[PDB]
Amino acid sequence: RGSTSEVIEDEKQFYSKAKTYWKQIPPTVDGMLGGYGHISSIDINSSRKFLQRFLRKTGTSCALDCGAGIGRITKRLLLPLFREVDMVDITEDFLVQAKTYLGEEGKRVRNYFCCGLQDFTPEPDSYDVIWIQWVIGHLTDQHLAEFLRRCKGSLRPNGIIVIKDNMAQEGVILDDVDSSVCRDLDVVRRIICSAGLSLLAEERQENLPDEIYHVYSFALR
Amino acid sequence: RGSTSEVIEDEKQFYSKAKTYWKQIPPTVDGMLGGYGHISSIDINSSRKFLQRFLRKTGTSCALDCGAGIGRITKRLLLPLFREVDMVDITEDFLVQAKTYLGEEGKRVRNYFCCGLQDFTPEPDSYDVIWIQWVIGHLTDQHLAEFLRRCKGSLRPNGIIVIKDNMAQEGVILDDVDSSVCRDLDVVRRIICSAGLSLLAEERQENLPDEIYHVYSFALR
Ligand SMILES: Nc1ncnc2c1ncn2[C@@H]1O[C@H](CSCC[C@H](N)C(=O)O)[C@@H](O)[C@H]1O
Ligand SMILES: Nc1ncnc2c1ncn2[C@@H]1O[C@H](CSCC[C@H](N)C(=O)O)[C@@H](O)[C@H]1O
Repeated sequence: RGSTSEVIEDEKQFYSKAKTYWKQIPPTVDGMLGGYGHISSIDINSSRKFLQRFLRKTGTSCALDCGAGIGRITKRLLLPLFREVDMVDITEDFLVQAKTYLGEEGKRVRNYFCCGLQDFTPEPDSYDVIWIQWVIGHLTDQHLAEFLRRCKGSLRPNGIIVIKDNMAQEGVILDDVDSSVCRDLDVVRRIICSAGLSLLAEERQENLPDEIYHVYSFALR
Repeated sequence: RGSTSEVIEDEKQFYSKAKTYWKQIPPTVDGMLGGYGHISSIDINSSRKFLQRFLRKTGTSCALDCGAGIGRITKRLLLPLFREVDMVDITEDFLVQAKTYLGEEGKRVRNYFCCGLQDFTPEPDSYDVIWIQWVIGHLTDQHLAEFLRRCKGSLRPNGIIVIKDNMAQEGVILDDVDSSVCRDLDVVRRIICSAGLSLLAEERQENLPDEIYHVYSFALR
């Protein structure tokens, strides 16, 4: 199976089941990472090193955290590097928790957008960095392509989009646990290319548990 | 006479004669406006003010210019305000000219649809604004109602349809020059309500030559 259209039986249910799954997840780092909270530091440090290359130039004024959850990434990666951050997530309870989780530094979160990425239009020329981590599997192929194009139109000069996510060994696979798909590297690269985005960097995440999907970062604009 | 069914003798001929009329019209603003090219600025400027009331919320991703001709409206009203525009018109030569007329900004016209509105089905979830100007008189009452129902089905959330057109003092009047009708305000309102639309705003156009039909704008959803 090479596309979401093949594997998703009913698009409305694909989205509503995902919302229902996330509604019952603890609003904690462990919850955000599916019981793998302990990998957060290795993930964040690797993400920082990847992002720092572009800030040696990409601007430091504003970032957008997509599928931000309670703000694991906003706390440790984005807020230390960007003067302001916007967060978008489908799960209201996570964004409410974010306000506590993020503490004093979280007062620099400008907008908390409670919204599906498939329904979200980032404002034109607004963001230096748009971070999209462990959420692309929650969108259809068409919605992903379209969102990426809207993201591109939301970038400031020299701004970048970063996708960081699990890659499948082959094809497109439905996870009926959380109502998401996982796609292989070639599938993801094709969707990016078809969105008219340039691939500025690609990097496999190392030092990771073996029984979980491989993780790639892609910087785009 | 209170309906097109009481004035149009042969429906096929009503459509074919209009197509023939438009085929021999020069592809210019003066041709679009039947010799009143000079009213274009007062018209466009009034349309902009009318529409901006909804943009200040109706989205700005995409518009549909119905009976667009060479793109008089697409050029001055829609392309500046909307990220993409689709054009639909029965007259192939006008849409060809449009590619020249629109120039550089015209590169952001997504689709050129050569089709009668009576045969056109805008696809679900496509448009923030559907603009229908100086063309409703080319459709029968039933095709008009059905088209407007189709349009409603294609609107994005908060999206609107705008009709801007000549209104007759009374009844339904046939123009056997261009093979169109003009309908009074009551007739037009009846057709709107029957299409399951709500009236959002109505505005009479000011500063027009006294010898031409009154013009009204209706915003609908
Ligand atoms: N369609 C959708 N649009 C926006 N957010 C979604 C979504 N589907 C799932 N989500 C959110 O995606 C997140 C995935 S868990 C990952 C959280 C965060 N990116 C991190 O790495 O820490 C959850 O917060 C869930 O609520
Ligand atoms: N049935 C029909 N479906 C779609 N377009 C039609 C049509 N009958 C006539 N037209 C088109 O309607 C237009 C009317 S002239 C007005 C053009 C444009 N709305 C403007 O205001 O500048 C012409 O371009 C003509 O080709």
